[PDB]
Amino acid sequence: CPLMVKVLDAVRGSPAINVAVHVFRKAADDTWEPFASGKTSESGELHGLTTEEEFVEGIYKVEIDTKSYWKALGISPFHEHAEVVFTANDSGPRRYTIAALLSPYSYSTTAVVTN
Amino acid sequence: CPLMVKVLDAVRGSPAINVAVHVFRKAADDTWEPFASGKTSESGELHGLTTEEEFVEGIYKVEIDTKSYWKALGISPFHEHAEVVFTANDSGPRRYTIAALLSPYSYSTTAVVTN
Amino acid sequence: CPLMVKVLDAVRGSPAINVAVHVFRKAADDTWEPFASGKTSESGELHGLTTEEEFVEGIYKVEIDTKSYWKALGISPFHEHAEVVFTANDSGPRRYTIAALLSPYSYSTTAVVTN
Amino acid sequence: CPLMVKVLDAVRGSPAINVAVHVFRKAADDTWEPFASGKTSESGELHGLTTEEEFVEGIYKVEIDTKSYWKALGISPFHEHAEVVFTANDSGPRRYTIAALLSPYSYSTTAVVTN
Ligand SMILES: O=C(O)c1cc(-c2ccc(F)cc2F)ccc1O
Ligand SMILES: O=C(O)c1cc(-c2ccc(F)cc2F)ccc1O
Ligand SMILES: [Ca+2]
Ligand SMILES: [Ca+2]
Ligand SMILES: [Ca+2]
Ligand SMILES: [Ca+2]
Repeated sequence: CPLMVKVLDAVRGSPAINVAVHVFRKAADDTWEPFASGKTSESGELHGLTTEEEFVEGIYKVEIDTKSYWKALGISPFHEHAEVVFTANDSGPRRYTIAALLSPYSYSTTAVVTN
Repeated sequence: CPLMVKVLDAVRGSPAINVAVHVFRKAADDTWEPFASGKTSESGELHGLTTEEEFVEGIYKVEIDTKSYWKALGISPFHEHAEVVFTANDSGPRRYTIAALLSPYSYSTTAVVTN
Repeated sequence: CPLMVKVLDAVRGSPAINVAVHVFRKAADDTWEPFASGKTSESGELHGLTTEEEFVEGIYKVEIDTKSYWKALGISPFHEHAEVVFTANDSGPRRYTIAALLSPYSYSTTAVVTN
Repeated sequence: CPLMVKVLDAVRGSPAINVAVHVFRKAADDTWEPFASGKTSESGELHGLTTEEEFVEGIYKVEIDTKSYWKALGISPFHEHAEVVFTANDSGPRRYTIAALLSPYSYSTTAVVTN
């Protein structure tokens, strides 16, 4: 699968499980159309978001519902969500992993692009 | 100064200078109203975005134009921008520092909220 | 395997491959004795460092040779290495993943502890 | 002030106050000589560690006592400390800011080097 998401919890030192993730693609009219979504597994990973045929070049937005994650744990969060926006460009075979590390008042995200 | 933004460059180990920052506020009709904008200084800091009177309760979006930053350095970056979304002043006025650390394929953001 | 290391490159958006990793355990005389070592694979992962029988409770040090990594890429690094020091404590079945995200002037590390 | 340290708490979104910081310098006999130490202030900043005259070229180690910080907050953290090791002033005197962002199972560190 060409697009995978991984979410970690920096407070409990664990995968962030059951985190809702929504993927949008930028449309011609510059609005965000829903493209794919899911929830992270017990490993904190979300697989099977899309397929190679559907994942074309374009501008994508990945919204991670961090606020619901923290509220389910009884921990007070700062952000409404974590939003990752990027251009996917074919430059040879590419697989994208979007990884996020979450704290109540901070998040880090990084992209791992492999052949 | 109720809202301040600080941006660092993890590649060169320096302040990220002249980074454009745009602040939006969610309006009654659920759209993003432009609220304030500016550029980081030579210290990587952006002061004077707003005032105590203007910075009311609401949902705010801080969009840091990381892509233009890297491209001005001749680097093709992964993200379009770094976007921080949060509810402000829900329990009275606070002072918010939004700090961002930038790499071409990664960023971290953190919030410092003081009374 | 009870202890795994994963290293990512925030500049190129990729696994950090062929990164030397050394594990030390704190000895009775408070000196660091060599315990295990290896190099990250093409996925940026180092498996097979130790076994369940050998990985007892104690204070461990994980040294990641970030400086050699950056020098092999022709990129100017700040740190001599990335060093992660922690106490491993049996509290039920535990597997430890030490993950590191590298930039020339910054690194992040996090621990993922799972059952 | 050639060497400054700043520490933030990613859980509470605040400066990490009263964090002990110890600086060592690698000696001729390849041991770590104690060089300077202090505690972060109410702003999370530690100033006045050393002087321009005392901060000569060398390999330095900044050990941030994160464990005592979390334990004073009643939290059992993963790391013993956060340790930053770097060669300083190799091409003349520089000003170094060592910034650290803390979570119970994670930390990030970054260096800001200015002339
Ligand atoms: O920016 C982040 O979200 C991040 C992600 C990782 C990470 C990435 C991929 C993976 F398979 C495991 C990880 F811990 C490791 C460190 C890190 O800061
Ligand atoms: O998440 C981030 O954006 C981040 C921020 C800092 C940091 C905090 C305070 C400061 F004055 C400068 C900084 F880089 C240090 C590390 C880091 O990952
Ligand atoms: Ca193209
Ligand atoms: Ca209110
Ligand atoms: Ca025990
Ligand atoms: Ca010299």
